[PDB]
Amino acid sequence: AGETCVGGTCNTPGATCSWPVCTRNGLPV
Repeated sequence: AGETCVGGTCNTPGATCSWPVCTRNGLPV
Protein backbone atom coordinates (compact mmCIF):
# COMPACT_ATOMS: atom_id res chain seq x y z
CA ALA A 1 0.00 0.00 0.00
CA GLY A 2 1.46 3.34 1.08
CA GLU A 3 4.30 1.73 3.01
CA THR A 4 7.49 3.67 2.42
CA CYS A 5 11.08 2.72 3.15
CA VAL A 6 12.57 6.20 3.20
CA GLY A 7 14.05 5.56 6.63
CA GLY A 8 15.22 2.15 5.50
CA THR A 9 12.50 0.46 7.55
CA CYS A 10 8.81 -0.30 7.04
CA ASN A 11 6.00 -0.23 9.57
CA THR A 12 4.42 -3.39 8.19
CA PRO A 13 6.00 -6.56 9.65
CA GLY A 14 7.69 -8.84 7.15
CA ALA A 15 7.84 -6.12 4.51
CA THR A 16 10.80 -5.88 2.16
CA CYS A 17 12.48 -2.57 1.44
CA SER A 18 12.18 -1.05 -2.02
CA TRP A 19 13.46 2.49 -1.49
CA PRO A 20 11.69 4.69 -1.24
CA VAL A 21 8.80 2.23 -0.78
CA CYS A 22 8.06 -1.18 0.71
CA THR A 23 6.97 -4.41 -0.97
CA ARG A 24 5.99 -7.88 0.19
CA ASN A 25 5.68 -11.05 -1.90
CA GLY A 26 6.46 -8.94 -4.95
CA LEU A 27 3.51 -6.67 -4.21
CA PRO A 28 3.62 -3.10 -2.84
CA VAL A 29 2.54 -2.72 0.76
